[PDB]
Amino acid sequence: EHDERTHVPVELRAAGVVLLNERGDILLVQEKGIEKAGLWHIPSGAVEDGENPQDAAVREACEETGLRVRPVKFLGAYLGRFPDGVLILRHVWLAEPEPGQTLAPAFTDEIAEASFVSREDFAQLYAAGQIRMYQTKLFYADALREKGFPALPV
Amino acid sequence: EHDERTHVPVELRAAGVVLLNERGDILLVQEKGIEKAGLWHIPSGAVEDGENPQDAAVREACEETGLRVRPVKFLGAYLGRFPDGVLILRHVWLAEPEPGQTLAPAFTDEIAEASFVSREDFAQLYAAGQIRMYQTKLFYADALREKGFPALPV
Repeated sequence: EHDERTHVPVELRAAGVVLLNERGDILLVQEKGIEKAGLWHIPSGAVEDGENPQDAAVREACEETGLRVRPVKFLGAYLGRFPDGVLILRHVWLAEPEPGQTLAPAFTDEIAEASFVSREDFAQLYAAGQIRMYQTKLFYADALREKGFPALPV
Repeated sequence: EHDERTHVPVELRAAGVVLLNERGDILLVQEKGIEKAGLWHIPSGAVEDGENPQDAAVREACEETGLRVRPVKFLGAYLGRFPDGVLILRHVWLAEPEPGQTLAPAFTDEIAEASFVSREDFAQLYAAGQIRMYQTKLFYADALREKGFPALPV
């Protein structure tokens, strides 16, 4: 790695989880509106400057869904750029919920609700253009493979 | 996250580890030349397209140092750009070696050797400009804090 390269500053970092239950259903969060319903995405939030992204993913998951989760394995990170040029690096971990918990979403001006969705219904949501970031499907597929669950309908 | 942003393709991904032993010494790999000795960096290597970065970090660590390591916690990822415009995302995990192992570096045209360096000597190497990527110091400091070890000399 002695080949020279310049630094590309990333101003924002987000961290979230692909949380699967025992049946392979995925936990998703729904936006509050856009007659159209809000789109769905994984539990995720901003990583404070200097804080560990993995810890942030766990914190954000709890804040949005009310569930305490355990990070199991890092799945990946991808880069986006806002119109003003700001870069955001999104991090995703495969996670599992701690036992004996009840889903209790934090309803805000940004979150309408959160819930577990089956593989089959997720496929319908995706085909219907209801998954905000298509990367959710890519990471869900990764998670299913890791946990040994059946692949998404196809 | 309903705010629109474009995708910024990252062509290359690398994964490595900040591997600390029981004393808080860090495992570093030395380049083969540049009368000047090669610089030092963490065990790290290319993530194959499609393969899990965390698994790659573990694989690369073993390939370069001969040590089987266990990923403990994700520390962070940062972005670089080669002169031709290619982006590379480097991933770093805090790792621990499996018990009862002997350091046996893989000597190649790129690696002269690998070894454990103490906090105090690392500080000297850094001040001397012998650490290829300054991010190594940032992540080493992160690792020391995580493991409850004393901070680097200062």
